[PDB]
Parts: sequence; C-alpha cells; structure tokens
Amino acid sequence: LKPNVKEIPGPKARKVIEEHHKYMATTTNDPNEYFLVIERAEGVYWIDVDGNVLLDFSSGIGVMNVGLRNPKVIEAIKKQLDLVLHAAGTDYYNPYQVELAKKLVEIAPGDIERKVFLSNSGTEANEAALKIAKWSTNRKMFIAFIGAFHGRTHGTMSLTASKPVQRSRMFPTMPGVVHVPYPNPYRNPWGIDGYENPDELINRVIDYIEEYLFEHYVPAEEVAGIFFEPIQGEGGYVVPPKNFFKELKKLADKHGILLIDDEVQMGMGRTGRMWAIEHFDIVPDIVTVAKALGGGIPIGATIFRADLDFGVSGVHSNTFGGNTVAAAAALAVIEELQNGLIENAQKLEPLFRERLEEMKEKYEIIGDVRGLGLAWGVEFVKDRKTKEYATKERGEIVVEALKRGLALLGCGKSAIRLIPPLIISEEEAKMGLDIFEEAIKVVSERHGYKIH
Amino acid sequence: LKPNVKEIPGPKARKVIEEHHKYMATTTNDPNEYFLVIERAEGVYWIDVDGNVLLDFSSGIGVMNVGLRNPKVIEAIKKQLDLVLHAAGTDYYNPYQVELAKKLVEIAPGDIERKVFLSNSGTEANEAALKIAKWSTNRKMFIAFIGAFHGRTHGTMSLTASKPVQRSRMFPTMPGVVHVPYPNPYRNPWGIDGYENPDELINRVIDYIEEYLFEHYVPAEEVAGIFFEPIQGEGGYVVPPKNFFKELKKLADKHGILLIDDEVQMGMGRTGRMWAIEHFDIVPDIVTVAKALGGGIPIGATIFRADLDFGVSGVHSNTFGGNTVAAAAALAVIEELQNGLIENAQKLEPLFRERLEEMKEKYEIIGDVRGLGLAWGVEFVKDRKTKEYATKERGEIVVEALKRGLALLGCGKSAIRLIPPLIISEEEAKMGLDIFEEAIKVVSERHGYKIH
Amino acid sequence: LKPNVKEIPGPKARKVIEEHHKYMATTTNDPNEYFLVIERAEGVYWIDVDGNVLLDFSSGIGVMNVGLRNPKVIEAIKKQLDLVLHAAGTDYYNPYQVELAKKLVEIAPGDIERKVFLSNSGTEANEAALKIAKWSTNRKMFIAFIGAFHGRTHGTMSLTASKPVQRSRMFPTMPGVVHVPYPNPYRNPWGIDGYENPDELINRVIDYIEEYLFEHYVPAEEVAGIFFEPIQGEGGYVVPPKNFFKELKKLADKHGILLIDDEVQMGMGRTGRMWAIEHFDIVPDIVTVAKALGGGIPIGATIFRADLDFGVSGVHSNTFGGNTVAAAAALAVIEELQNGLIENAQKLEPLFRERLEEMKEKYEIIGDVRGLGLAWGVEFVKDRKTKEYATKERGEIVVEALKRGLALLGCGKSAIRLIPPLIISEEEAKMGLDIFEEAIKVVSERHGYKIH
Amino acid sequence: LKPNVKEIPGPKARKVIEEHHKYMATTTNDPNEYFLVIERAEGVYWIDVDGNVLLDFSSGIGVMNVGLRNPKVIEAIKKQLDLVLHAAGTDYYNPYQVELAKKLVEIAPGDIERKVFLSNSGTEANEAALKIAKWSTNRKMFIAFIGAFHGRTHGTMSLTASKPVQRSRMFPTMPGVVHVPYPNPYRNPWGIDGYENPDELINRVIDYIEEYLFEHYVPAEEVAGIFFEPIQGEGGYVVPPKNFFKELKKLADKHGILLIDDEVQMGMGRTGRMWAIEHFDIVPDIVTVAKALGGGIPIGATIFRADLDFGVSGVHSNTFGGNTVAAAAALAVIEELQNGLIENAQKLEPLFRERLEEMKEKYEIIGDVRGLGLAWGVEFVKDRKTKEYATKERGEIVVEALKRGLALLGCGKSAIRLIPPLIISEEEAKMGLDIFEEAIKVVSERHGYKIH
Ligand SMILES: Cc1ncc(COP(=O)(O)O)c(CN[C@@H](CCC(=O)O)C(=O)O)c1O
Ligand SMILES: Cc1ncc(COP(=O)(O)O)c(CN[C@@H](CCC(=O)O)C(=O)O)c1O
Ligand SMILES: Cc1ncc(COP(=O)(O)O)c(CN[C@@H](CCC(=O)O)C(=O)O)c1O
Ligand SMILES: Cc1ncc(COP(=O)(O)O)c(CN[C@@H](CCC(=O)O)C(=O)O)c1O
Repeated sequence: LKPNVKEIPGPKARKVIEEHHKYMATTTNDPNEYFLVIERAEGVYWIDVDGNVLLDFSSGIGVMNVGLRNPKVIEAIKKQLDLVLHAAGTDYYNPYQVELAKKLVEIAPGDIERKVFLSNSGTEANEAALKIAKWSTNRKMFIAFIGAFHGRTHGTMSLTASKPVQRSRMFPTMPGVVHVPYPNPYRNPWGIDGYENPDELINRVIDYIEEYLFEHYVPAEEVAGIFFEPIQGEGGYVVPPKNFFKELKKLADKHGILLIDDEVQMGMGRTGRMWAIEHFDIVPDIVTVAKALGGGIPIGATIFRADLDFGVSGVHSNTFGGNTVAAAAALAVIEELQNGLIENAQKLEPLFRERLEEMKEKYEIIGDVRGLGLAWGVEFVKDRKTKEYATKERGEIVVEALKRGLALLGCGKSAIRLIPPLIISEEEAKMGLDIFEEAIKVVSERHGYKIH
Repeated sequence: LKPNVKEIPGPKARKVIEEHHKYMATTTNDPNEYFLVIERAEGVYWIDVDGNVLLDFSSGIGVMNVGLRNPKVIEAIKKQLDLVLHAAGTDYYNPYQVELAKKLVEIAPGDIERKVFLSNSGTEANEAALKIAKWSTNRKMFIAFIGAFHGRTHGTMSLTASKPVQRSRMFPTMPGVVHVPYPNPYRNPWGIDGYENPDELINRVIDYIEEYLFEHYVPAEEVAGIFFEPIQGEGGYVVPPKNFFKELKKLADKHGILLIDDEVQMGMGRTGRMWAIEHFDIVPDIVTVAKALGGGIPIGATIFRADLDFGVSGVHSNTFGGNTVAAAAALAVIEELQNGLIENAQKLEPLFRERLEEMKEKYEIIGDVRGLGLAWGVEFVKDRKTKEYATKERGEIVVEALKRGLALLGCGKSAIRLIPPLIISEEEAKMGLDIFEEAIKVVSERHGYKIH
Repeated sequence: LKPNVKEIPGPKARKVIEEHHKYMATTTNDPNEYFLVIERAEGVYWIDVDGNVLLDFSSGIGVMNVGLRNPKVIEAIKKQLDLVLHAAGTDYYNPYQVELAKKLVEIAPGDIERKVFLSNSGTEANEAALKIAKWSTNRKMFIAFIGAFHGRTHGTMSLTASKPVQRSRMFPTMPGVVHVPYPNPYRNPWGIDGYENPDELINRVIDYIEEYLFEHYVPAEEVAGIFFEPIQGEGGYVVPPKNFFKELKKLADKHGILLIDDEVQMGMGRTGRMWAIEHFDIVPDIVTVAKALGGGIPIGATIFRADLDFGVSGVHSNTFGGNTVAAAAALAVIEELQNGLIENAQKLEPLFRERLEEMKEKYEIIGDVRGLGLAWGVEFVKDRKTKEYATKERGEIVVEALKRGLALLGCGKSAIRLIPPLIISEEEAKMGLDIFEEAIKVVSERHGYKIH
Repeated sequence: LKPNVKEIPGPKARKVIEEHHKYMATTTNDPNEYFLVIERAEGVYWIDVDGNVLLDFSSGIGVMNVGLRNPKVIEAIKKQLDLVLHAAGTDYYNPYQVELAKKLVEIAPGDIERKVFLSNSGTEANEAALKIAKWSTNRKMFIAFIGAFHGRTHGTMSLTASKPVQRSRMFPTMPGVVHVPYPNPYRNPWGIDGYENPDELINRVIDYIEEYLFEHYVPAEEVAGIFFEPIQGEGGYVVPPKNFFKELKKLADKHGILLIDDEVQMGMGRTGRMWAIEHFDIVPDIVTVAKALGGGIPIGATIFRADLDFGVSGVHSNTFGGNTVAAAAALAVIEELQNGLIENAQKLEPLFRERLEEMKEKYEIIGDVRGLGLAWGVEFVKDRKTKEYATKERGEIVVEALKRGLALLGCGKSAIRLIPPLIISEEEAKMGLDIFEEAIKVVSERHGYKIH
C-alpha cells in the first residue's frame, strides 16, 4: 500500500456526497474542500470508495493516535464483544470501567489524589469538568481563551471562542464565561513576537486577566475555573510559551481558582508525552480527554483532584458512560502508547521540525510553523508583515494534497494541521512531508508567492 | 441459564464496589440499592463476578432492547472492524454514516422531509435538537414538563425536571426554559384522575400553558420549541392521556412552536411500535434517540424536518458523530426490531397488563400500574388516598427482587420500571413477574401493608 | 369644584396628545382609553387643559394618597428649597436622608432591627431588594407570582408577570426567577372559589411550590427570596386569602428564604393600615415602597432586616438616592397618614364594600368585586361561568366614567381600580361611585348585559 | 461666604454620621474619607451642620451644573408646585413633560429624527436604552468598555465594569454584555502613550473588537449596541482620543450596531458643550442623560433615533416618569446652560488646563491630568513609570482638601475629579485650584514625593 490516486472524487465517492446532502445535517462537511469518501483503512492509509489510497496526516481529526485500524485495539473489542457490551455502568457496576478509571488515575499529570468520571465524548467531558468545578468551588463563572475550542454543547459553546459561526443564533448559552487573549506567539493583540519575547507575552496575558478583569469587572473569588488547551487545536494549532501555565497557576492559586487542561486533542501521546501539559511543567486540577482514548470507539473521561468529587449522588451521571467495549479499547490504546508510540513521536519531532523549517525558509506563503512531537500547524499568510489569512490558498493546498494522496485537515482561519498516527515510520513521514511541500509548491506558483 | 443467586454482593463484587468508590466520581451508582456487578451476559440474563445469574428487566436502562448480547449485532460490528472504526464523519464523508442516516429518516414517524444529525448520546442528541430549534426558528425559549429527563449537560438540565439534586449548584444552566405540569394521570396539581377523566387533565395542562404562561409572562411567539417525553422515563414511567399530544400540537402550530419528542428511552420499538409517539397519532418536528439504537454501543441521533436544517457550515459538529462501528450496530439493531422484536413486545403487552392489574388488586402498597408494550411502571404509595411516596419500600423491593435473581431499576421517587429485552420469551416474562410479585409480597408483610 | 365635562378631549388636549405622539416614546399612554390631559389639580379633582374638571379615583396610579396637591407637602418642599436640593447622599452625609431613613424603620411592619436603602422609584427599590437578597443569602434564585408587577428594569421584569408585552423581545432578563399561580380567589388553575374556600386555594398554591418546584426542578436552598404583592396592583387588584402569607412564611423559614413584600402601590396606608401586609399578620424581611411615599415627588425605599445589610462599601449605590426635597415631602406625607388619612380609609371601606356589592347584585357584567381600605377592584366578565375577560367593555366603562367627570384606571385584562386620594370626603366618595355605576349601566345596556 | 472650616467633623456632623450607620445601608459612604455633613448650600459653597463653609468642586457628584441652589430652578419648582406635582405621565397626559421632550429632542446631538423616554435616574435611562436597543434591532448582546460605569441595576450592572465590588455576589446579571479596553491614553493593555500616539491606541481598541471578538466568539450581527461614556466618569475621568468615536461608528455602521452615548455625567454643558460627544464629532443613536438635567430634582431621559421607538404599548413605562416638578426644573436648567453657563466652562477650560499642567510639572505624585471644559481628573501614581495607584494618598488629599474648605470627590482607583458648578467665577476657581494644590503639597511632603 503506497499513496495512489488516479482520480478524485470518484463516481462512487460522488454518489455518497450527493446522498449525504439528501439525508444529513449541515455540519463541517465541505464537498469541494474535503471530497474524501473513506470505505476502509490499513496502517496509515485511507482506502477511498473508488479505490484511491491516501497517506493519512489527519488521523481522523486526532481520534486515531495508535493507527487507523490498530490490531491490539480490534482484538480487545472482539474479546469484549464476547462478554458484555453495555452494563449500565452508572446504576449497576462492571470491572472494565473500574480497570480504566484506575489506569487513567495512574497515568494522570503530576502525582496527586485523582478520581475519574466517564463520558462518550470531549464535549461531555468538558460539560462534566464544568459541573465538577461549579459543585466543588460553589463558584459559577469561568475564564476561557479567545481561539479555544472546547465543544458544541450549551456549556462548551460558552467556553469555545474560535469561530463566531459556532455560536450563530445560539445566544444565550451557559452564563459566566469571560474570554482573554491566548498567548499566541504569532497573533496576539500586542503585536508581540512570542517566540523571540515569550516572557513579555506571558505577562501581557496575565496582566490582562489581573488588571482588566479582576480589578474592574470580574470578582476573582467568583471564578470556578480557567479552561485552556495546552496547544489550541482547532484554533490553528497554537503552541503557547513554555513558562505560560506556570505563570497562570501562580495567578490561579492566588485566588483559589481551578486549572482545567483540555487534552481532548493534544493528549494520548500526540506531543511525545502522555499529556500535552507536561511539557509546560504544571499539574492541572481537572484534565479532560476523549477522541484518541477510545482508539476509534466513542469515549470521554474527566480526571480531577479527588477532593473536588460530587458530595451527593444524582448531581451528574450518564447512561452510555462506562461502556465496556470502549474501556477494553482504551486500556489497549494506553498500552500501545506506553510501549513504543510516545517514544516514536519524540523520535519524529526533529524530522517534522527540520523539514517544516526547511519549508518555512523556501515558501513565502508559509507565515509560521510550530508544534511538539507529532502535533504540527503550518499557518499560511498572504503577506508576512500583514499576516492576512490566505483562506482560499489553504483550501487549495488541502485539495492539492488530497489529489497527490496526502490526507490533511485545516485548523483555523488560514492553517493546516499535520497529525499522522503515532505508528508512522520515518519513511512514511518523509513521504507525507514531501507530498505536503509539493502541494504548497504548486499553489505557491499558481498565485506568484516567492520561492527562495 | 436460570436465575440463581447465593450471596449478592459476593466477595469479588464487594472488591469491585470498593475499587469503584476509590477511582470513580459520585454519580447514580448505589452500593445499597443496586449492588449488581456484571462480568458477562448471554440471552436475557446477567452473569455477575461471583457467577450469580439474574433475569434482566432493566435492559441496561433501556439500551439492550435487542438482547444483552445479540448475535446479529456483534457480527455486524466484527465485519465493520475489518474495514474501519472512525473516519472523521464531521469533516470527511463515509458511506456507512449515510446509510444509517438514510435508514433513520425512512423509519421516522409520519411521512415528511427529514434529515439527521448523528451524535454520541441522548444529551448530545437533545443538545442538538436545541441548537436546530434555536437556529431554525431564530427563537431562544423552550417549554418542558415537570418530571421530564433529557440529560445532564448545561442545555438539557434546564430542560430536565426530575429531581432537584440534578440541578444542585448548577445555576445558571441555559436560560429560557419554562416548565409546566406533565399530564400525569396519577399525580398532578388539579387532583384529576387522568385515567378516568383524560380530557379534563389535558385541558388543565393546556389551560396552564395558554392562560398562565402565554397570557402573562411567556411571549408565545418567542418559544422555539416544546420538549416532551411520550412516556417519562425517569418520572416513574408516567403514561400521559392518548389525546394529549394532539391538543398540544393544536396549540404549538397556533404560535409556530416546534414539538420535540424525546425517545431516548421509549424508542426503538420499546412500546411495541418503532416510535413511542406513534401510539399518540402526531408527527414531531424533531425526534431524538440514543441508547437502544446503538445496541450496546454509544450512539446519538437527532431526526428533524428538512426545513429546519442549519443554513450554514460550522454551527454544529462533533468528532465522534457518525461512528461507522456504531452505524453497523444500529442498522443490525433496526432490522431485528422490524423482523420480530417489535411484534414480540405487542404480543407480551397483555400479559403485563393482566399480571400487574392482578398485583394492584392484591397488594395495597401498589398505588398505580401503567405502561405500553414492554415499558411498565409500578408506583408504590404509603397510603392510596394521600399518595405519599413509599421510597424506603420501593428500594427494599428492588433489593428483594435482586436476592431472587431479578435486575430491576428504580424510576421516580417511589416506583419501579419493568423493561426486559424485547427478545424475552413468554416463559421468561412470567418468571420475572412471579419474582417481582414475591419481592412486593415480602416487603408488604415486613411493613404490614394489606394483602387482599 | 364639582365634576364638569363638556368635550373631552377638548381642542388644547387634542393638540398636546398630538405633540406627545411626535416627541415621546410608545409606553402605556392610550389616546383612545385615557384621553385625560392634566393642567393643574386642587383637592381631589383634576382640571384639564380645556378647563374640564374630573373627580379623582386614580390618585395618579396610587401616588397622591395625601391628595393631588397637599398643602402640608408643598410647604415642607418650599421650606427645604431654602436650605438645599441635592447633597450627594451616596457619597456625603446629610441629616434629612437620615431622619427619613430613621422614620421609615420605625413605621416598618413588625418590631425588628431595620435599615433602609433610599432609591428613586419602585423598580429601583425592588432592584435593591434583589441585590440585598442576593448579597445576604449568597443565593441567586427567586420565586414570584403569575399576575405580579414589580417594575420594568432587567431585574424586575423577570420578577414581573402581568402581561407578555412587558417582556416582549427582552429575553434574556435576569435569570433565576421561577413563577407560580398567585392565590387569586377568582381566577386560579384549580378552579377553586378562594372567597368560599380560602384554605383549599392556599394549600394548592403551597403544594405547587413544595411538590412541583422544590421536589423536582428548584433546589429550595438555592432560593434567595420570594417576591409577593399583598394585593396585586396591575393584576386586577387581586386580594389573596388572609392566611396565605402565614402558610408561605412557614414554608419560606423551612428553607431559609427571605419573604419580600412589595408595597409600591398598596403601601402608605392605602388599605387603611400603613403597610398592606399588616392585614395578613406576618413580618417581611424586606419591604419595598415608592410612589405614594414621595407624595408627588419621585422616591424609592427598600426596608430590610439589619442582618441582611451589605458587608462592604460599593456593592449598591445611587446618585439621586436620599434626595433632601423628596425626604422633606415624604416626612410630611407620613404625618398626614398617621394624623387622619389612614383612619379616613378604614372609615370609607364599608361604603365601597356596600355600594360595590350592591353593583355586583345588580349588573351581570360584574364577575367579582374585591378590596381593602380605599383599594377596590371591579373585574368585568362576558359570562359569570366561563369568566372570559370583558376587555372591550372594561375600556368602554373607563371612557364613559370620563365623559361624566371620573378619572379611573384599568387594571388587569378586564378590571377597573378605584383608588381615590385618602383625603376624599364621604360625599365625594358616593359621587364618584354613583358616576361609576352609571358608566357600567350605560355599557351594560349598549351590549345587552342583564340588569337585575 | 468664603471657605472657612474651624474643625471637621463637628460634634453635630459626628452625631449624624453615628445615626446614618444606625438606620442606613452600606452604600458608598466613607466616615473617615468623606466626613462632610451638608445642612444647606448657597452659590458654590456647602454650609455644613457645625457651620463650616466649603468651596464646592464636586457639584453633588455632577448633579448640579447650574449651581447648588439655582434661583431660576427653585422659582420654576415653586411655580409648578402650585399647579400639579404628579399627573401619572404614562397613563394620562400633561403638557410639562411634552414641553421637556420637545426641548430635549431639539438640543439632541446632530440634526436627526429623535424621540424621548422619561425616567427618574441615569440607571433607568440606561435600562430604557437597553430595552429600546433590544426591541428595535431584535439583537440581545452588547459591548461596553472596561472602566465604564452605567448603573447599579441588573441591566446596567452587566454594562458597568469599573470595580469588581460593584458585582459582588450579583452574578448572574443580564446576559450578553462583552467588554473591551476603553482607549485610556494613560492605562491601556498595550502600554500606548495615547496622548503622543492616539491613532495607534484607537486602532488597537477597534482591532480588538473586530479581530478578537467578531472573528472569534462574538457574532457582530447579534450585537444590539455599543455602550460608551464620552469621558469615563467614575472610571477616573478618562478622555479618549479625539478621533476614537469616528473610528468606532465606522465599525458600528459596518455591522448595523447602535451607538449608545452615556452623558449621565459629562452632559448638560459640563465639558463646554451641551453634550460630551460633540467634541468627538459623532451623532449617537441613543443618548442617556440624568443628574444635572433635574438641577437637584431626580430626573432621567433616554433620547433616540425615532425609528427605534417601541412598536407596541406596554413594552416599557414607569409611574414616576413625566413628573411635572422635575420637567419644570429641567427646562429652567437647559435655559441657564444655553444663556451663559456653557460659554463659562469654555472660558475656564484654559485656566484649569494651565493651573493643572502647572501642578503636573511640580508634584511628582500627579501621574496624569486630563479633561474638557470643567470636567477634570488628576490621577496620582506612587511612581510615574510603574503607575501604581496611590489610593491611600488620594484619600489623604481629599481629607486634607476638606479641612481647608475645598470639596472634592474621588473617581477611580487613584484619582480626584474637579467638577465645580458651571456658574463658578474666575476668582472662585483660582481659589479652588490654590486649595487643591496646597492639599497635594502637604500630602506630597508627608510621604517624600519630589516637588520640582
Ligand atoms: C478541545 C476540544 N473539545 C472538544 C472536541 C470535540 O468534542 P466532541 O465531544 O468529541 O464532539 C475537540 C476535538 N477537536 C476537533 C473538533 C471539530 C469539531 O467539533 O467540529 C478539531 O480538530 O477541530 C477538542 O479539541
Ligand atoms: C430523555 C432522555 N435524554 C437523555 C438520556 C441520557 O442521555 P445520555 O447522553 O444517553 O447520557 C436519557 C436516559 N435516561 C436515564 C438517565 C440516567 C442518568 O443520566 O442518570 C434513566 O432512565 O434514568 C433520557 O431518557
Ligand atoms: C410593585 C410595583 N413595583 C414597581 C412599580 C413601578 O416602579 P416605578 O419605579 O415607580 O416605575 C409599581 C407601580 N405599578 C404601576 C406600573 C405602571 C407601569 O410601569 O406600567 C401600575 O399600577 O400599573 C408597582 O406596583
Ligand atoms: C454613566 C453613569 N450611569 C449612571 C449613573 C448614576 O445612576 P443613578 O440612576 O443616578 O443611580 C452615573 C453617575 N456617576 C456617579 C455614580 C456613583 C454611584 O453610582 O455610586 C459617579 O460619579 O461615580 C453615571 O455616570
């Protein structure tokens, strides 16, 4: 199996795309932009409906970090289909979910007292995390960061501030969320070159929260929780300065406010550590996780400081959570991660770092490259000084990449996210990076961007 | 397999129950009322970790309608595991999510243009129904029923109204929900015997909404929707009057207000019909479903009039939506309902109708029996005139039923829900009712309730 | 002065009514129901711009309790105009605001520690009661009564529940208000004759709050207050059962919930007692007042248990609060109430009780008469059994009353409020009732209502 | 009458301050900081209870712009006491309120179609302005600026973001308000010297709204209204760059969003023009006004684009609004303003400008002076580079000023506002400025601030 795409969209793929519009809601699908109709997968390759074969650099939106069809994960589901699928894990008990909870507690950030709530997705996780914070603190408000994307349900909508379309005629969602600039070292309201000047940018963010919220309109003692992603994912895959969460805890702790680390995307080994937050050297009180945890099965988890746990029964619960198939799959994923995959993403870090700083130098359309492990984001600006978003160009590059057999996804207004399965070999990476470049190169020539 | 219980909880179950309290959040588990620790299942029975075997009348909180381990479903899954698990349905198209989506619209109540938004759970369904209701109507408010349960996320909790604990310390949740008395024929504020006088109670519930909301504090034309359960799942299995939803649509259409019907529990032919609402001869604008459709797999589904689809991309989306594994399970589950299982639930309806009216005639502790198909709800009262809840007694029956090999669920303050798998045989249905009557009989004697 | 009307509206009034529609916002003026253009006043009568003279039974919407132009009040003002008008009471202290504040606590219902927050109006009073309730209890929610009116600011409108138009296009207003049926003896959802069966109706209204809010969707211990009018001013002058507020305090104390009584209309001895609540033998934690206390001057006053005072400075404040001109008028107004005017309203109560029961016996259009002191409310019904509002007819009576020299106010959908100044003589009280009966009689004949 | 204070607080003033604490709510009073107990006034002098005489530089918190006891204003109230005090100006009509409305429309900013709503205070005005905006646009959200102070009621609380104490345990207030930095040329999150670099600062504010709200979490088409004060008053009396509202309209108009100019403090001639906004060369759609409009009587007005008016009756109204005494007083104030006072504040502008830039040069404790007409704010910083607030020093200066006979008020965290009556002579000003300096001088020596 090598990349091989004779034509796309194919007659079969064209018929699915017609049908999908007949019977399915307008979500985030894009007929022209993302005409990829998957029928099966193998290793790091999607096999489409018309037979075209594409190297994967999307990993099912980060859902698959172990691979697109992990053997150990399908054996674990098969083995768990034999005993029990569902055991109402919130009314009755079952050991599988307890085995997962104990494992999740174990691998949590830091070395502190933890408990675990189970969910079916990242939005449910972050909904959980909200209630848990509301209950334990008896405070009702929350800080999130502009660019953050925590979900699409009425709690997480409030928290999510990536695209105003997300909240189109949704107002009002859950009250008490206030937003401040994320320390985005490429776009922040201060013009600050956050790579050259990280402490200057860290300070401006903190100084905003302290001086322009707490001192004016936000009672600091009324804030349950600060919600952050350790790398904004949907927000264009943004890496904030190394010493940012350390400075943020300092300010959190000074007003007895919870830190909530949304690792729905950047967790499960993606950045060459179990959790994204470790690189930033802080122990979050609540850690939410989903996507990659279920290795292709729907699963969500909320990991928290044990003393934050719900006083009484019937505050929160869910029928679906605690499903055995998902828990069987999860334990297996975490085993795959600990036994090779997490080391592999640290191994391929310097390869994506060199090859993308190569592309930075050469293609003037690229404004910024950034990432950790196998979590990368290239943002494409029309003009480097102006930093205007090349949204149209980004779409063209993805389409071009798809034509050449590379599967990519667009995060943010003007960037593309490289997130292959953590199983990818050195020879499968160089292939993706080679294809990716050739996509930029074509679209660069097409529009008269310099090529140094 | 037969029912076969020695010590429950046995020594392995006691160890699991301990481990659960240590690692896992405080939810709706009860070591003292629901001490059932499930290792595996076959046919209609649970096998616990000590090897005790119990007849199922809980059906995993109405999720295993097709059986606790259906052969058709597990084969449909394992076939799909050979192809692909997750395929980024929100961003990329696959045929499986389309087939399921297409299938769902076809089986939907009435005969009108429908589309479908795939979700991960009941709450993730009703959350979606909210946003569809909001976006389509460009109205922000909803009506809901006291006694209703629609999920535990910041949207749905405004909608939910079963127990205050559910909303404890959560305010504010989503604004704009106003609630009103569900036409419970047994408990309503007007005292009305709703079984005897079903029109009088319908008028009252309607009179309230028109005269007390619409004429005083709730602008009719600013209401985006009315969420109702056709039978309240966590409300004690309250069955409304047959002409209720008819009267409620007369009112709804008069002000352009969408009627949303929640079938997360009573759906998938639980009541002897594919959709619970069908018994009531009305067509809802939205239908939400989860639980049973997945058939042991987490699944979500919001079915709506094509008119209400979001005009633009990026209003609502989800990473796990349209799971191919889940879609494969769902289609298999649907076939079984149409090819035997729905018929079997019409067939066994009279048995329960008989045996549970035999039980009310005999045991004074039983205030009201009610149900359709294989959805039954016995409510237990201290006195038949004052109707004080027999909460302590209801919990004892559940514990007694369990020491005699019957998995039962509480539902409401003082009632028990009988919801066996729709694959249950006549002989297995009698066996479980026998054991159910015995558990009432024990707890009746113990407390000196009358036995006629 | 006598009543004396020729053309109303006369040619100067028509010119003013035109100028008003041109320069001024669309509020609660009605050229077609309230075409009364006031130039000056003396004693108990209005003189209009054409020199038509009308007997007053409106009392400036219950503001001129002491008369339309009281000598004592105007002297108290002009004496204060010689000293100072505004003195920055919020920031600087003056003796006048303290004297009035001290005076207000002394006259307050019951005998407990009280303080006072001076405001500018009824809404600015109840807004204050909210913040005092919130700050003191550290609870965010309130209960209120369907039919209630408490003002038209973003706090109070949640509290208010008289007409939807009041809340049209305003959502969201302040969250956390839940409403319930006021124990109207004439119109309630249970049908109960509350005059006949006042306990049955009290139980119902109480049963609703306990069983339908506190037991299902409203955590009792998260309710900061219950706002009630002792008689609903814009609700058609509905007089609740005498033992109602007693039962409601039993419940309120059981959950630590402040009972707030609004006397913005029924206060200042309107009902023959200084405070309207007094008739009901309970002591409210907060008492709000405005209108009549000012005596032709804008004034606001929130009276509360000393326990609930804000711990810190800068939570609540207002620039115009504690106006010295207004305080001088208020003290003068209070003296009159205690030195003649409250007595005069007890004295004239039987007259209205007679004449309006004589009118109900005679005119079939009259569904219900009700009132205390000099607060009377006739409600007009199409039919006495169906109780459909006689809205069109009620408006005609007001117009007929006015062509015969009687200023009257609508109140509720189909009723009229009789609220003359408390300086009204027995002879002036008979005259206005005679004219009132005549206006009913005309509109009865015109529409073929029965005359017994 | 000259400044003359032998001792303060006096034995009489000490007794009032004791009593005030017995019977009055904790608001913004400060026993130690503002021990000024007014008994009467004359010209520009307060006469305290113990006989001490103080030149006024507070003007009753900006309430008196015509003087502390204007003759023309007391003659107008006296003349209006004779005819009518209250005439329920929202139910019935009266020419006085129409005469005021017509006058207010006339003197409004720009030359456009206007209507007028009447209120009792600035909070009611801004509550009005909210509803009017909500109704006309059918949008529910609003932008205000950090530092803004629009009121203390549940709508205006949301809008007000000056001190977090203001919102202490108040959450939730009205949803949908979002806040952005005010272009404060001395403190903004960008460090921008707004006097040297106004366009750079204007852009950063606009660029924040456009790029960090509209493009991320705030749908621009869902924003009814941008609320601004043309000089932040309570926020330390801050003058934003001359071309700021012009750039803000540009952005407003591009998304069909209303501009709401809160002139409650800076209006009624205070800045040497009728309205503060004129200096900034834009025509606001809604203009709110109170305080100075009533010349010592409680009055509020909301002036708006006529096509924004309430479609239907009963959306908004108030019992108090339209009071004749206040309207009589208002017309008189506006006459005083147009016939000398507004020219006088333009005359004394260069005198406060020179004498305060004198004080800037000499006293290192002064960080910034700023203002227009007779609206001035001196902010005192501990260190000029650091800009730390000298809150304690500010209190000392006010107390010191009070001791020497000068009446001042503290606006913001570390500044004092000079706002004498517009009637003040050149010789009464130099006196105030002389006293003010001597207060700074003393406190400067006391603490070892340089004196150049
Ligand atoms: C922080 C965060 N929260 C929630 C989710 C997904 O919530 P679910 O509960 O699984 O529905 C994601 C996935 N990030 C995706 C989200 C795409 C979308 O929701 O449209 C991304 O890569 O943008 C996420 O990164
Ligand atoms: C109407 C409705 N909505 C939502 C849900 C659950 O949403 P999920 O997304 O599947 O979690 C249920 C299940 N009713 C269960 C609820 C159990 C609980 O949450 O405590 C019941 O029958 O008690 C339901 O009946
Ligand atoms: C309980 C209550 N609160 C507040 C108010 C009015 O607050 P203000 O601040 O004095 O405006 C009223 C007056 N009831 C009037 C209301 C008129 C109206 O606003 O339309 C009435 O009798 O209709 C009232 O009864
Ligand atoms: C913008 C604005 N809104 C409202 C008000 C006052 O609202 P009322 O309706 O009159 O109560 C003021 C007065 N500015 C004063 C406010 C002081 C205070 O409210 O504590 C000031 O100078 O700080 C104001 O400047």
